[PDB]
Amino acid sequence: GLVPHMDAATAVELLDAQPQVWHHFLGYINSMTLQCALELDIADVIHRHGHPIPLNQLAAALEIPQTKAPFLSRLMRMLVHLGYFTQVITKPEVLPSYWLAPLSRLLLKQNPYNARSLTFCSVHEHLVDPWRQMSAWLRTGKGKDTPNAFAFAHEGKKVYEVCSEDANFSQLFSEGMAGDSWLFSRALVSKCRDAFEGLSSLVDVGGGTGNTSKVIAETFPNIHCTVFDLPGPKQTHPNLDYESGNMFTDEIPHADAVLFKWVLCDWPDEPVLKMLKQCKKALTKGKLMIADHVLDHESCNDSNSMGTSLILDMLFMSFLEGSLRTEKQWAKLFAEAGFKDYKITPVGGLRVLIEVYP
Amino acid sequence: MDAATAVELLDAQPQVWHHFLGYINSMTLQCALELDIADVIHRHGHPIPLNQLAAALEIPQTKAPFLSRLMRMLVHLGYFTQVITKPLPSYWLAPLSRLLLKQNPYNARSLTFCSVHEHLVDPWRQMSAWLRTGKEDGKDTPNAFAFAHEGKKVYEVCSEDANFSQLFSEGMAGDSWLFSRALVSKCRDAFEGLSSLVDVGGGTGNTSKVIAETFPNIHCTVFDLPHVVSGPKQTHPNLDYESGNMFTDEIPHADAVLFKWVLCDWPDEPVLKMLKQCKKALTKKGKLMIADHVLDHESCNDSNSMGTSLILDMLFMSFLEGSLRTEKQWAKLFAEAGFKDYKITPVGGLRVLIEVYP
Repeated sequence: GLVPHMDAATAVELLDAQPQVWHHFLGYINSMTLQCALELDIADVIHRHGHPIPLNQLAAALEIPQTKAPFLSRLMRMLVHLGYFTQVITKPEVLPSYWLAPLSRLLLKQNPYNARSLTFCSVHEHLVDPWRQMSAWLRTGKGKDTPNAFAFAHEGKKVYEVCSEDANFSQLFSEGMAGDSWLFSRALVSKCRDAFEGLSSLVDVGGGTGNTSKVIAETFPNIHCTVFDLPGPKQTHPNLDYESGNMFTDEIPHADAVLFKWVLCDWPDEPVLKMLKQCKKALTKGKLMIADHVLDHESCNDSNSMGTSLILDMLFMSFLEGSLRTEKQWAKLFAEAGFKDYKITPVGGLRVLIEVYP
Repeated sequence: MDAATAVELLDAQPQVWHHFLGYINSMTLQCALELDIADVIHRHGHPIPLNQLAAALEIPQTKAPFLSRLMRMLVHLGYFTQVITKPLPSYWLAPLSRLLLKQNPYNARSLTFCSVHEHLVDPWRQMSAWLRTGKEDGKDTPNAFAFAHEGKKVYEVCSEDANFSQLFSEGMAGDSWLFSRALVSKCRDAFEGLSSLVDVGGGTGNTSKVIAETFPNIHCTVFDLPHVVSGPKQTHPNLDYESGNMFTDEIPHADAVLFKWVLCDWPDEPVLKMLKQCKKALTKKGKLMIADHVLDHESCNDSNSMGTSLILDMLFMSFLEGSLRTEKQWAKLFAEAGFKDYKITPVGGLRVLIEVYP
């Protein structure tokens, strides 16, 4: 096309704003550099070394040729900035030596709460690729429509059907959820001890391999926990058992409390409401325990926290059928379901406990 | 693990989630551009209700709730505002959106599109493999991009894809429009006494046009590839274009040789060879002017700026053959090329002017 006033001050201001936009559109660079660090097992190799490891020895351990060591050095500098590792220079005039920073605890294979599997599935082609059809999906009205962009880009298949076809992919989700449950459950029983006092039974809906219920049963020895979920080895405890079922179409086991941990956020209001109504009928009195996001809660309303919450809302919009609800949205569902009262107790990790009374 | 430790780790987890979900920022911004949200709101001329916005975007009313959530994300990112009308959201523009508007010659649309293009994203899935590739077996390539493109560098891929190539060209031109205006203001003294300047890699002349107009004694010559300078470009009686390859062809003679955001694309060996040629030419005394990143300069030292610089360093590692050099790295090149002095003056947009004297 043919070649198309502004004072210097305006130009400089705009020039200085530009890197903010660059930072946004290059967001995937963070995803991919972290994924590399995991593929290369960097944190585990550094940890194994037992003390700071010089660049040349790190490259050798990672099977990176010395000719590529300068590129590894730059990758490490990025990862240091992200907060995973540290670097120092112990040789005078450059050879850096690398060690672990506290955030790397979440990367280590040896830790049952590591975020490796969740990272691999979150940056997987299956989850990233549908975004290239998001605008087209948003513009599709009611024959070629699908519940979400993911299905739009997967010949109409929801994530659950794709998981049934891709065992490796499926395994990443399962492992990622289990890892989060390991950590979240331990915070939950500490932060919300009062919510478990007086209970003799609890049903953990969508409880999978039982990481959440295991910790509940260990912490509160008088609570009989039942994991209720659809058909690796499950956690064992004398007060922990398992029942199979579909939470949407099958009757939920009876208990003093019904727990939904990071489950209701996956689904839209219509099936959630129907399910809550079933719970209300059943619990009449026990209570509903929802361990999930309250988007606008005071405990997670700082700018960084909100940023990550909204990123999750976008993620969920793309490949699930849910969202992060505000308190107002939660309260409306509870009222329409026939519940009378609720109480919110902060836990952490952008999430809270909601106790709901019928 | 005690409860305090579990809570601490749980509260650190969202930082990791935010890293691996970085691509969500890239994809939501790309959606905003594909849908032309900024331009549509701008044309509306005042804040626009959600339903009217959906219609203007050709999004069916049934999908308005999803648009609302996308807008909430984009408001958080800083592109739009939600204007409160009652104690149906209405949306307006925020200052950052100036960089998204098609009518602005400095908009970042083309740079966004090419940066998040599959050509640039996909090679990251082979970055670990490329880092582990040695020279021996003969499968090696200069970067991950070529590794993932059957050995082709970005320039060859551009030569094969005109639409893709145009994105890069437009992207660079947009930045030059803003950067040049800052440059001639913040570094006015650097242009004193010059009668000629060669703008090496000066593309369609946005930088040289501003120099030529601001400093009437300076005859400006843009030196770039033949195909780059055969089409529409900035014109001025004291501006002309010469074609050639800066590595293999003699750079035109001038009082100053300017490299604006060019040297960062290339590694030390060819850059040094070229700088030596410049030192010889400039003492046949002229000066070298490098408008580029000094990674550790105070003007880009803050955490946000450093984060963006390091992300650019990764981007450049993946699809170019360059890097963002520290002052130490620049000074070493200048010394080896035979230069005797330098001066660094900040400009903006993460970049500075380095004047280098023989």
